[PDB]
Order: sequence, then structure tokens, then C-alpha cells
Amino acid sequence: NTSENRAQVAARQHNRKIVEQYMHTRGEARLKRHLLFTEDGVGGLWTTDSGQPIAIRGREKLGEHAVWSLQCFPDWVWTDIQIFETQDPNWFWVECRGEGAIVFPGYPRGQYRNHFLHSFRFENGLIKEQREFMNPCEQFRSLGIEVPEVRRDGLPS
Amino acid sequence: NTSENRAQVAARQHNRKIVEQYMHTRGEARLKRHLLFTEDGVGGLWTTDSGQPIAIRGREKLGEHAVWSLQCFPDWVWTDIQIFETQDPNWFWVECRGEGAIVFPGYPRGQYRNHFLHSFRFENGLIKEQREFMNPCEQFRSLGIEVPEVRRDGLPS
Ligand SMILES: O=C([O-])c1cc(Br)ccc1N[C@H]1CCCNC1
Ligand SMILES: O=C([O-])c1cc(Br)ccc1N[C@H]1CCCNC1
Repeated sequence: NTSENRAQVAARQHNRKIVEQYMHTRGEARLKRHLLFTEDGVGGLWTTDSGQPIAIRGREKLGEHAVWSLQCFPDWVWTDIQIFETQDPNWFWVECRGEGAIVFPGYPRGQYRNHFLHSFRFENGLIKEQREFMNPCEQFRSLGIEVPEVRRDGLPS
Repeated sequence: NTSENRAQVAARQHNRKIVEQYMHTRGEARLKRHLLFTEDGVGGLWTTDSGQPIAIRGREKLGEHAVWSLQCFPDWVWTDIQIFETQDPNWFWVECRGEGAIVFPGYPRGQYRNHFLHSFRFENGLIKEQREFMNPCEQFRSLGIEVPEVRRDGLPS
């Protein structure tokens, strides 16, 4: 019990509340979730078919992106949310699932389910970087895209 | 200053050392990494093309599975390792990179590289469950396997 360890605990506790708020943001509130980020904050999808992240850079770019997300995922809900604090008061991981309609132009409407890991890094009590990690193959299934198969001959039984 | 907290600090420090040893295990030493697990411990890959985990259940099977892994990935190394402690002294996350030759039956020999998240849960100081999460698209690439391209029409820049 020193004031340095109290600052850290207080930081972790405020940061965790923002992670919880993030993960419970649904419907039209998603249009304001960008306000949880620093001005230069980054969010987006780190696991894509291309092998490069799609990074959305800036609090304002993030609010613009939320209009596209709400259109394409109109009823998205995160479930089975488990929040992991780390040794770093400004860095959290979340393991969860999610489910909802997927409405991408040039594909049929589908139902998308996946398992997700999210990384949340903070600066001054606001999110500086959010990254989502998932298995893009499940998104291919939701879009009617054929999923390649890797054969693992010899893989012990 | 309670011994229930010295109880956990001790568990966490010991477990962290087991995560470090796991993540630095290379070459022939991989044939013995299964000895870091509880008798009933589980390892494997949670992000597959099939959408289901390939879980390797038990110390003995993990030992048998390493023979396959060492053949298919003869020079595998994990790099850029970041270990994350959590509020649970028996739960850790690792973010890292990995690369090496990939040598599968029926595919041209390749070079596989990916970004990985590992989950490690402990029991009595041995690994009770290890799970790897990666982007399966990067492994398709390494095998010469075509990766479909998701189109995100209307996605802002
Ligand atoms: O899933 C995507 O293709 C996607 C890509 C970027 Br770029 C941002 C948000 C995306 N989707 C929402 C809803 C589903 C769960 N992940 C967040
Ligand atoms: O990568 C796989 O296809 C794979 C599948 C299972 Br089942 C166990 C180990 C596997 N590979 C090692 C080496 C490469 C990185 N990941 C762990």
C-alpha cells in the first residue's frame, strides 16, 4: 500500500470499466463508441484474409466506420465475455463469442458467429488501440464463401 | 501481506516461468515439452479451417503429437514474445510471432509465418490447457492453397 500502487489500481479499475462498456455497446449506441478512444486512437480487425490488419485510425474515422459496421452488422451482440486484466494497468485482453446477421453487399444475407480475442490498450483513461482477432474462415462460411481445407496427413489420432 | 497473496504471487511466478520455458522450447527439446503439462492436460489449435479445435488430450498424446510437429515444422521458432499475466495466477496469455519451414504431405514445402495468441491455464504448476489462436489464411498461403478474398463494399478509408 503505496500511492504509486493506488494510482495503478485506480487506472486499472477505470480502464476495466471502459472495456466493459465497450463490450456491452449495442444498437445505436455503437455510433458513439468512438468517444471511448483517444483522438489518435486506432481500432479494427487484425485477422483478415489478406494477412494484413484493417486499421481504423483516429477517433473521428472510428465514428465514421461505426456507420458502416451498424449497417453490415445490424443486430450484433458479444456474448460469453471474459475480461483479463494484465500486469500492465493500461492493457487488457477479452475472450468472447459474438453472433448476428452479416449484410455485405455482393453476398447473400447470412448469420455470422465466431470466437474472438480483443486487445485493448489505454492512454489517459481512453482507448489508444483496439484489435480484434478471430478465425476468418467462420466469416467465409457466413458469406457462403467455400473454405479451403488443409489436409494434415499423419496427424496423430 | 496475507499468505493467500503470497500463495498466488508464488503460483504466478512459477507459472510464468513455465510459459517462458514453453515459448523458448526449440529443436529436439520439443519432443519433451509435453512434460510441462498435467497428465490430463490439453493442447492444440483452436483456429482451424473446419471451425472446430484440434485438441490433443493428455500428456502422452502431446508427446506423440510432438513427433508429427517436429517432422512438419522442423525448425519452428517463436519470436517477439510478450507474456501477459492476468488476475488469475493460473491464467496467462501470450502474444507472439512464429515462423519456420512447413513440410506437409501433399503440399509443396513452404515457409509458414503467422501472428499467434496462446492461452495457458495451469493446475498445480503444470499446463492444464494450452490453446493456440492464429489466422488460418496465412497457413493456407504457406501451402500454396488459394485464399478467397472477402469484399467489404462501402468500407471507409
Ligand atoms: O467483421 C468484419 O469484417 C469487420 C471488419 C472491420 Br475493419 C470492422 C468491424 C467488423 N465487424 C464487426 C462486427 C462483427 C465482429 N467484428 C466487428
Ligand atoms: O500449425 C498447425 O497446423 C498445427 C496443428 C496442431 Br493440432 C498442432 C501444432 C501445429 N503446429 C505447431 C507449429 C506451427 C505453429 N503452431 C503449432
